[PDB]
Amino acid sequence: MTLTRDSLLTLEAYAKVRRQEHARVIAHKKRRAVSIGNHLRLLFEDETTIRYQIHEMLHIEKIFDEDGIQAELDAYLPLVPDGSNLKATLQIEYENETQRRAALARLVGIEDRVFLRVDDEAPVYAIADEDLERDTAEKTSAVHFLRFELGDAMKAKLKAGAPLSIGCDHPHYPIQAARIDPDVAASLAGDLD
Amino acid sequence: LTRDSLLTLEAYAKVRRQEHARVIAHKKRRAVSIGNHLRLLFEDETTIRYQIHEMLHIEKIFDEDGIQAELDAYLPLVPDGSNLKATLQIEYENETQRRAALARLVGIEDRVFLRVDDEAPVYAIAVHFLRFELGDAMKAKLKAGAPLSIGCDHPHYPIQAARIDPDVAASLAGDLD
Ligand SMILES: [Cl-]
Repeated sequence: MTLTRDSLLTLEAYAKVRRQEHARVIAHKKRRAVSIGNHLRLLFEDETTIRYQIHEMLHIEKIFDEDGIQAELDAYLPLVPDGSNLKATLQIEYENETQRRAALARLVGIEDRVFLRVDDEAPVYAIADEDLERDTAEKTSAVHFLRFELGDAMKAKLKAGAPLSIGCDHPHYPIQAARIDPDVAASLAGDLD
Repeated sequence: LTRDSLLTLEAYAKVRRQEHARVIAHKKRRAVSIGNHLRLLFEDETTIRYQIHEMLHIEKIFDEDGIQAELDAYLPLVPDGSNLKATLQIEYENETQRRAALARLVGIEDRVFLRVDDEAPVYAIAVHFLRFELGDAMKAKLKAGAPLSIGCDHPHYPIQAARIDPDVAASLAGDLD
């Protein structure tokens, strides 16, 4: 997939199905979500997850003009897998403002230290926040957009059902590479061409 | 806000619950919204002292260099006598939408302006914060209770100047020497 303005429901048509969509997409995300320790969450993004977010943004902001719709499509384009990469939203979650505030400082650069490993191939580190200019990218955020680029040997093994593991080697958030749910890895394999 | 004025970890820990309550109350006279997605907090010695103590507490910092570092980090946010200083937050219904908005909002800080009565607007100058430098005429009018308005003329976030609640404006005037 890519998505275009014609891929989207109007505000009226979405509002009619919104509650049903919240449930449909929650169910879908069971095949797309991974936790990394107690405070990091990754959602691997696909047509379903991205279309929903766009619908949600348009609904809440009440956006129905053509340039405004297009601007949300273009804002969410970073999440679209392209054939050779998995895309994920990383969220850092802490119980309170002071805790979160302290964590975000301590965890600076964590979005660059999350890695995947398909079977025994070389690990692949996320490339984060390429949609943000250098200065914006340097400001911390509880939310990052990640890209994991996979080569041919990794694509073959993943589609063949090999184990997929995720880790982090940030000094303040060391997570030993651990196998992802095979049902989730199977869903991810389908994103790749 | 001096070095000798900070509380030890032990002393702050004793007052922390009460201080939270007191600062939440205080921030009600300091916070201003610009449209639906921008939230400013006008900083003063009360909000900045609270922030320092919170970070010393949470990270358990009791070494001199570390304590002095936290102070150095926040001391720039304390108004200097002829100025107002605010921290800006961008806020959406959830955090993923906020992140999806950030690229469009680049440069928003430079486009936030205040206007004291019918004086010229003052644009913010870009721990990040917004610094609004007031001229003597503006300082006097504000102190004397004139209207204070705030807006934004960023191309992705055009918000017409709106008057700030008079109780908040009164608090801000007290920052001025
Ligand atoms: Cl002050």
